[PDB]
Formats: sequence, C-alpha cells, structure tokens
Amino acid sequence: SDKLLGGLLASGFDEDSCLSRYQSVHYRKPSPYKPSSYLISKLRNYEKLHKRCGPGTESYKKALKQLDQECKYVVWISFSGLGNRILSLASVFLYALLTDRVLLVDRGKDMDDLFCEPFLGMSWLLPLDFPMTDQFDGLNQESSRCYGYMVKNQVITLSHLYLHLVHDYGDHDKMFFCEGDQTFIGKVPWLIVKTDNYFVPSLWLIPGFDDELNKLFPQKATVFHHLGRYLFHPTNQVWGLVTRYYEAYLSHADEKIGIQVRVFDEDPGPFQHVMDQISSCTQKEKLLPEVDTLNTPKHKAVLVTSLNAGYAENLKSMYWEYPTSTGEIIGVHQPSQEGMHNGKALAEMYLLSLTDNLVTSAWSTFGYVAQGLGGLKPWILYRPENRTTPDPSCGRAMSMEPCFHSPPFYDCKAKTGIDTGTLVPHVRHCEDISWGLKLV
Ligand SMILES: Nc1nc2c(ncn2[C@@H]2O[C@H](COP(=O)(O)OP(=O)(O)O)[C@@H](O)[C@H]2O)c(=O)[nH]1
Repeated sequence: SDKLLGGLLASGFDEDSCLSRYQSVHYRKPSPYKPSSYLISKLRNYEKLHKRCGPGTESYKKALKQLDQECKYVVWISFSGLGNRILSLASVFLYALLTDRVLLVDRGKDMDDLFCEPFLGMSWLLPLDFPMTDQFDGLNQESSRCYGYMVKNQVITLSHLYLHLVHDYGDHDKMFFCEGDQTFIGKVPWLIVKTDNYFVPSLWLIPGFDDELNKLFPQKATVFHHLGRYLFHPTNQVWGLVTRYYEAYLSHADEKIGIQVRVFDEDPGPFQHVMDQISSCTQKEKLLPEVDTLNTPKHKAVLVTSLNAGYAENLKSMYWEYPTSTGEIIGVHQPSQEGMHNGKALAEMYLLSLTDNLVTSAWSTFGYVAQGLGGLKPWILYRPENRTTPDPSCGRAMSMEPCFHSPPFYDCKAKTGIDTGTLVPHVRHCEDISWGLKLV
C-alpha cells in the first residue's frame, strides 16, 4: 500500500527516526510504475542477506580475516559530487543484487547526515575500523590491487580487488563489463569500488545479468526509479527543508513545473542565451504560457533550482510584468542561490521530484536524480555551444533514466571495439551527451 510504494519498501522501520520514509505519500502523486513481484522478492531477500552478513555480525568478523591471505561484499567509496554519488551508489547496489554480495557504504564526510538507513534491521555503513579505509583516497588505476592494473600487466588467491570505475578509467578497467572477468571477480570475497558514473546500462549487455535484469525490470527504464526510491530517504533535517518549502510555496497549485538549471561554465552568469532557452522550451512545449502586450484559471507553481537566481528572476519578472495569454496564474520560486550545502542540494533534488512536469539541464546528474526519484520523463535543455540558444531549445527525453557518461565500447566475445549503443533496442545513446548510454 502507498506508504510502502506498491511493496518496494519494507514495513517496520521506526517512523520518527526517518520521517520521510513513509511520509512520501502525503507529498507525492503515487508513481504509475509498479515494481515487479520479482524485484520486491529480490529486495526482501537482500535484507535477509544484509542481516546475516552485515557489519558487526559474526560472519562479517569471519569475512574480515580473509583480508590477510559464506558472505561476500562490495564496498562503495564516498567519492565525487552528490548527484554522482547517488547514481553511482545505486549502480553498485544493483551490482550487489546481481552478484549475491553485501553492499557497504563508506560514510565519507556526510552520507549518514544526508540519508537514512535503507535495510531493515542492519546498518549499510562501512564500519569506521574497516582495515582498508585509509587507502581509499589513494586508490587509483596504478594501485597494485587495481583489477585494471592487474589485467594490463597480465598478473592474475585474491582476497580483495579494487575496481577502478571512475570516468577516467581505461581499456583494462573497462573489462569489468565482460562476462569472463565477471566470472573471475565472482570468486573474490571483497570488492572495493570507486566510481562517479551511473554504470547500470552496460550491466544489461553482460550475459546472465541480462536474463535477471529482464525479470527484475519488466519495465526496463525503471531501474533508478525503483532502486533509487528504495535506497535513498532523506534524514529528518533534510526532509524538513523539503516539507517546509513545499508547504509554504508549492502546495496550492493545480500544477507544478520543475526547471533544473545547471550551466557548465566557470562564469556564474547569468546568461541571456540560457534565459531565452528556458522561455522557448517552456513555451514551445506548452509547459508555461506565453505573455501578452495588449474554464476558470489554473494556478501553476514554477520551481526553479540553480546556483544563480537570475533565471528564476527573469521568469518571475516576466509573469509579474505581463498577463498570461491563457489567463493562467503563474508563480515562480527558487529555494537557494548557492553560487547544509549538501542538505540544500538534496532537498532541491527531492523538491524537483515532486513536480508534475520537469525540465532538466543536459549532462547534469542533479537533474538525473530528480527525474528518477520522481518518475518523470523530462524535457532536456540541450547543452549550448558558443553561447547561442540551441534551436530547438529542448526536447523530450526518451525515458526517465539517468545517462552513463563514460561507457565501455568493447565486444567482450570478439574482443574488439563496438558501439554498444546500437546493439539492442533498450540501450541507446543519450539525448544530452551522445557518447553515453541509457536504458529506454
Ligand atoms: N543547492 C543547489 N546546489 C546545486 C545546484 N546545482 C548544482 N549544485 C551544486 O553543485 C553540485 C553539482 O554536482 P552534482 O551533484 O554531481 O551534479 P552535476 O555536476 O550537475 O552533474 C551539486 O551537488 C550541488 O552541491 C542547485 O540547483 N541547487
């Protein structure tokens, strides 16, 4: 039932310690995407595993002694910007599900300040004494237990491997995405991953993983919408930022439009070419109305997020200064202008996720997280060139999924390059960044 997201969440968490977990319902349209029964059982079974093998259990103490050389593990290193961390952690989780491993999370500076516990009865956090923690900063493509390094140097009983899956990775790190190397990695009890990518799409190209993924996800472009909603619930101090903003500014409207504005440029602007992009997109797509210089009205709330407030200022000044062609009543709202940090950034992604129709910015993982949690197939503001308003200014995404920006392009069987975006109908080149891949 609705608190549990059609069965995706388990009941029995203590409510006061993570209010947001089951108070989604009061702020959110129910999602039209039903998790499959298979997936539900995958998630209930994972909780069982994570309980038996989790941090602090006897089995975890037993498995830990294998670091000097019936439970296996993958560890995520807190690394990169928040949006990356969300995506990448979700990917690692899917990985864990596909390899019968326990997920442990490096809490970094902030992870448990931002997210509640997602696994009933046992913490997902990596213990603070974990032997290898001090190495995490230093782990890279040239480390001795780097899988890519070992393959390159043709080395090959491993108790642990580092898996370098950062965007800068290479031909050898990429072999992670091949069946045969998966077969070998399969036997290693401790995996340590550093990554900044939503690498989910290339898992669908790995035989055996394909069959399971088809079953878990009959609707293939719901991977981040289900797993993201399962894993990420914001803590009480983040959720207060959401509820307070939503209550004060947002909850009167017949309709909500999200506009997620990321401008990848070392000058904060604001830029007139992007202002014009945003008013062309919202108008040409009938997301917001035109204004004039000469039923009964709906109220639309425009939620703008950006580092700079100039975009929201413009929209605000336009709908203030001029009547709408439609008679519609438009209000424009932006929460911050950042130029608690991480907490505001998360809240804003969750407030985006609450909108009825979302505009995103090309290449931005902030937009990916918001679209995904909300189950929103967005309109993507294309990445400009030469400070000119792209024409067309935006277009509808193929699907609500996040883009894998740095995928491998290798046919593991033939052992030769290949464009892995043109192999199956459900894995395609991204709308924003044509190099990448996403599920459709
Ligand atoms: N609060 C807030 N922070 C933002 C916004 N846009 C960018 N940021 C900050 O800059 C970071 C951008 O990195 P990331 O989250 O990985 O997303 P990306 O760089 O757009 O792909 C965000 O996490 C925020 O800390 C915004 O609209 N609101």
